[PDB]
Amino acid sequence: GGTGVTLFVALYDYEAITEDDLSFHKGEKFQILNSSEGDWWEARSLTTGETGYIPSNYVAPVD
Repeated sequence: GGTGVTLFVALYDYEAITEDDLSFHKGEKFQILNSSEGDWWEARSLTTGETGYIPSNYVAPVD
């Protein structure tokens, strides 16, 4: 299957409060690195290259 290769885009801005979490703008895209451990996914920003956690309800599949 093709589950892991789905890319996601932020629907909303988010401002992180800890160094391990990513800040992002609406419209920025992500590769998801780990999504098996709750509401927060580990992700790679396709805009900045930074990796960290993001609140998964802020993002949606790109298409």
